[PDB]
Amino acid sequence: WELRCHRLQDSLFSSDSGFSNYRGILNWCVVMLILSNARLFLENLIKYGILVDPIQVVSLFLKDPYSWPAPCLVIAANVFAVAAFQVEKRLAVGALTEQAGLLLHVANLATILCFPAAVVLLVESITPVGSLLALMAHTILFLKLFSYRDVNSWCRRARAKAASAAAPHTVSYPDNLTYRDLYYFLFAPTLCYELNFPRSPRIRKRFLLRRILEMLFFTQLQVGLIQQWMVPTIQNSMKPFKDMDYSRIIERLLKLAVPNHLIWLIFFYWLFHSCLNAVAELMQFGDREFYRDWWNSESVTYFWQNWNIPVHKWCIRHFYKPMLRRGSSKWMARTGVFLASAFFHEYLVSVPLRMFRLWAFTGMMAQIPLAWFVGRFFQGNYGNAAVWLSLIIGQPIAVLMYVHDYYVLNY
Amino acid sequence: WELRCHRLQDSLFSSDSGFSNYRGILNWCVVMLILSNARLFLENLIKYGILVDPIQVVSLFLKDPYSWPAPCLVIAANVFAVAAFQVEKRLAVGALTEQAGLLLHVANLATILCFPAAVVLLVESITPVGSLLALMAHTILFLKLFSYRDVNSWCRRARAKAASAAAPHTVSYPDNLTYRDLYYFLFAPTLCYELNFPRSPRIRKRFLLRRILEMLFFTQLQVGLIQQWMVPTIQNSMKPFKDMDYSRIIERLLKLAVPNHLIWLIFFYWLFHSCLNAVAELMQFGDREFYRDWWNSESVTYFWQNWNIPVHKWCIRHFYKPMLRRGSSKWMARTGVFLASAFFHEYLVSVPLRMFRLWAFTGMMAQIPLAWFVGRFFQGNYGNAAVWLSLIIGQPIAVLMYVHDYYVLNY
Ligand SMILES: CCCCCCCC/C=C/CCCCCCCC(=O)SCCNC(=O)CCNC(=O)[C@H](O)C(C)(C)COP(=O)(O)OP(=O)(O)OC[C@H]1O[C@@H](n2cnc3c(N)ncnc32)[C@H](O)[C@@H]1OP(=O)(O)O
Ligand SMILES: CCCCCCCC/C=C\CCCCCCCC(=O)SCCNC(=O)CCNC(=O)[C@H](O)C(C)(C)COP(=O)(O)OP(=O)(O)OC[C@H]1O[C@@H](n2cnc3c(N)ncnc32)[C@H](O)[C@@H]1OP(=O)(O)O
Ligand SMILES: CCCCCCCC/C=C/CCCCCCCC(=O)O[C@H](COC(=O)CCCCCCCCCCCCCCC)COP(=O)(O)OCCN
Ligand SMILES: CCCCCCCC/C=C\CCCCCCCC(=O)O[C@H](COC(=O)CCCCCCCCCCCCCCC)COP(=O)(O)OCCN
Ligand SMILES: CCCCCCCC/C=C\CCCCCCCC(=O)O[C@H](COC(=O)CCCCCCCCCCCCCCC)COP(=O)(O)OCCN
Ligand SMILES: CCCCCCCC/C=C\CCCCCCCC(=O)O[C@H](COC(=O)CCCCCCCCCCCCCCC)COP(=O)(O)OCCN
Repeated sequence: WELRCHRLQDSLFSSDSGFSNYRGILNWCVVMLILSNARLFLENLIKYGILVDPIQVVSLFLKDPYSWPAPCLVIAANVFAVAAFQVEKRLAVGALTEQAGLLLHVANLATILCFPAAVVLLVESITPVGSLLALMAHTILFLKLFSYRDVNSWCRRARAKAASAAAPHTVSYPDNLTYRDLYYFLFAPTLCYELNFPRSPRIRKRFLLRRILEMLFFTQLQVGLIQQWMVPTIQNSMKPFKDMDYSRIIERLLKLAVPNHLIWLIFFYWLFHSCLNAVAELMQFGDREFYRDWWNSESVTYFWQNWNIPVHKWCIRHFYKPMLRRGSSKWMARTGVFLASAFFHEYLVSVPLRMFRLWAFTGMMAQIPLAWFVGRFFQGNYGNAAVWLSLIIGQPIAVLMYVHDYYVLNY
Repeated sequence: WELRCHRLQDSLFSSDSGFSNYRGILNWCVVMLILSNARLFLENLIKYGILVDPIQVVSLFLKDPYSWPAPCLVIAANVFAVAAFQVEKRLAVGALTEQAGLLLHVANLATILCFPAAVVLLVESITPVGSLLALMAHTILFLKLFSYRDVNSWCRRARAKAASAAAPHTVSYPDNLTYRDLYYFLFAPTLCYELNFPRSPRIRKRFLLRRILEMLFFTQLQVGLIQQWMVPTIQNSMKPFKDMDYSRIIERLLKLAVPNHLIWLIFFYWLFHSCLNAVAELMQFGDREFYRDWWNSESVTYFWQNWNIPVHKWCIRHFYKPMLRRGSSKWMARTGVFLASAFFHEYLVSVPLRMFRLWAFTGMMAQIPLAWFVGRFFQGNYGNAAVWLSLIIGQPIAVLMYVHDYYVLNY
């Protein structure tokens, strides 16, 4: 008799094998990055490890509040973060009938956006990477206060209706309107409010240390990137894109499309994993699903929903499902989310740098002519390559243009 | 009522999430390699696409057989590949009682190894990368003829015993001793013989073309590697390792440990996937399991069994299980496989370069002091980093030493 030892199978790397267990290409990345930067990092963590006075700068800011206006705006955000809580406590019981409460919420939410978009423009002494750290706070606060309105209104209407008729600290409606949990919400790494968030058992000092080291390593890595690889390429030709021709633009962009993409990947891993896990660890949060696998995204429409899960499940719950419930024309809703995304794009990248060329708008617009294209022609492990190319020459380029035209006009 | 939207989960990159679906970090590798070399490759495929006369070189070899001794040896291998088949056909029916047949097989298998190990040493006009392409053929032929002996002997004893008492072309014992299937075995990408191999339906011109392009791209890539990154680093200090001190050796090795590892990874993907899939495609083979996931190998003992599956399932069937069945002391068998692996190492890397420093033997020996260490201390996504480090500063270094000491002594 014969019992065969050769089955009929496929190589693990092959397209039609369906293996998908490459956790270890990832550790190769980590090991190589560490072997290549684990002396420059140990030297920079010394030369900047005692020469940053992390306690004297707060006293120098206390020495003058009107200088350094960026932390001034960040602390000023509490005015809105408290006015909204005050509206909630007002209509929590008997005051401020839903009409007035809703109009007050709309006014407060509008001023959260319109106040820094005015301060950072008029006030001159503000820095671009310091203006961004006020706008990326006054949009997160706006997105959080939107849902803080919505969840409470929904639960309050539910209690109003239940007025027409537990032990495991599951906080009911009115008992969640304390300052402590509002603040815990604001710092929590999520944009969708919810009574009695999940919690994690402990703090896990090890995990927090590893995440802090990831942040301190990746910021140093991409500073190395910006200084060595991308500033020389720019100042070899300090001609700003605002006047160059659509033929020289591309010639000069191909020399930056790769380093740009690399610093964007490093931004993602530094921000959406390491920083948000440090936050969600200190304040025991436990959810920690900030991104799905956007990398193996066979089509771009699937990539748009899996990086930055917080924003996407905020959309799908407070912008999409509400405006399909009491509405229709779902394509109009997809358009609405595209327009809101374009507004926040052109508000976060164009306001701090005071440019309004509306390049990022063309970048967001040219995604649909690319989305339908990739979803129509490519499939599988070539649709994934189409998405990976779109992430190189697509949207991040439309921010590289702004930062290039700014660095050129000033150095 | 409240139905929560925040579960209690972990980030996909985190150690304790168990995601393992990173097919798309891999396509990122492919896309980046292609964007970075997809002009140099299109230029080199032209400058060498018509200036290689792929039909005149066979006529120049026919013009003189004693010059170019490497293809002479490769074609001479058929003497043994036919003597073994003749022994099989002899004792297939009535001649050559098992004693004589076994002794003839032992003699032929010994001369397969001892003949080129003598020709390439004495004959002077032979080149190192041309001597390697005769030794890596006379060991594959030896390993194949071993199992060609064993399978046939086992089936023949089975027929002898069945003498003490179908339709789907399942070839029985004696009808598999034709020249056609012996040759099909020799070129088949496997080292373990088996009557009626699996088969694939068609040839799939697309797949064959993609594999050929992978070969032509990766060889060009690693020639770029050897020329740009590693030859300058060597000829900045042309002092051969044979006399340098154990303190300067390491100082000079750290400048090559990464490029070496990169060309070894490229060797793996060029050889164990692309070339073997091209072969297994032309001759419709269908098995195509030439490697398991050796990358996510949490311990080195698991890496030793999952790269190069052909050799491992040859060991486990013709060297390991036979010598545990009629034997014992399994640790002695693990030692035996280590010793055979060391012999083929020091036979394939040391004979073509005529060096016998027995460095690769220390490299193979220092794996067990490393194997037990990694398996004892590290676990999980840090054991995988231990394995990835062992693959950088471990065995491949012990071949880089040979090739360095050879390139230095000659250029
Ligand atoms: C001008 C300049 C110069 C020009 C250029 C010139 C160039 C010239 C130079 C050019 C360079 C050339 C350089 C060449 C370099 C390469 C040469 C090499 O080094 S080739 C190395 C090949 N190495 C191997 O193939 C691996 C060795 N073999 C293996 O790994 C085997 O698979 C082996 C024998 C080790 C198998 O062992 P186990 O890994 O299975 O371990 P166990 O403990 O023995 O397993 C046996 C039993 O253990 C149990 N077991 C094992 N793991 C278990 C588990 N996880 N759970 C439960 N039971 C388990 C099972 O019951 C298993 O059973 P059951 O064998 O079926 O009877
Ligand atoms: C030297 C000076 C330097 C100084 C520095 C300078 C500083 C400045 C520089 C730089 C700073 C950086 C500034 C710029 C940064 C970048 C800015 C941005 O880009 S802003 C981010 C954009 N983020 C988004 O836009 C998220 C996008 N989110 C989404 O798109 C959504 O998730 C959305 C609405 C698309 C979700 O929808 P869907 O993808 O599911 O679409 P649908 O079809 O509506 O899904 C709904 C229903 O569809 C069905 N459906 C969909 N897919 C299905 C399937 N596969 N099978 C079956 N049914 C399916 C299901 O039934 C689903 O239902 P059900 O409502 O969820 O319960
Ligand atoms: C006009 C230029 C044409 C391309 C010339 C350069 C590339 C030549 C060959 C390179 C080696 C790779 C061959 C094609 C891919 C084979 C593997 C493959 O399918 O990769 C797939 C992923 O890779 C791709 O899809 C890559 C496709 C090409 C992407 C880029 C094409 C447009 C840009 C090319 C020129 C760029 C110039 C840039 C100048 C600044 C999936 O991988 P797998 O799991 O290994 O699949 C095995 C088969 N099921
Ligand atoms: C030789 C001249 C040097 C000039 C100075 C520059 C030196 C530094 C150059 C390049 C370093 C940055 C290149 C990689 C950028 C991507 C970083 C990255 O891995 O982003 C990842 C985020 O992106 C993704 O997950 C999706 C895409 C991943 C693609 C693979 C990224 C790693 C590539 C490594 C390249 C090889 C080493 C380079 C240095 C020798 C985070 O992964 P991780 O940290 O490896 O894994 C976490 C495990 N807990
Ligand atoms: C003899 C001189 C010794 C000098 C000191 C040792 C070298 C220090 C080097 C780097 C320290 C800073 C590393 C920053 C990035 C750390 C990332 C990290 O811890 O990743 C962890 C994973 O780590 C790894 O995969 C490997 C980490 C160890 C790599 C090997 C380091 C020691 C060996 C090389 C040291 C010498 C390098 C320079 C040689 C010229 C967490 O992984 P995950 O998959 O993202 O998540 C699971 C748990 N969340
Ligand atoms: C910007 C210049 C290119 C940098 C690209 C990033 C660094 C290299 C990228 C990825 C390396 C990932 C290593 C994972 C090792 C896993 C084991 C293994 O055998 O991996 C396979 C083999 O990996 C490799 O062949 C990659 C090894 C590193 C090659 C590095 C070459 C650097 C060349 C730089 C050229 C720059 C421009 C020069 C202009 C003169 C994965 O291969 P694949 O082609 O993705 O096959 C899939 C086909 N569907």
